[PDB]
Amino acid sequence: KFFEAAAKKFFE
Repeated sequence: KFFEAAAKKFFE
C-alpha cells in the first residue's frame, strides 16, 4: 500500500 498524512496548524 501507500499512505500519506499531513497536518498543519497556525495560531496568532
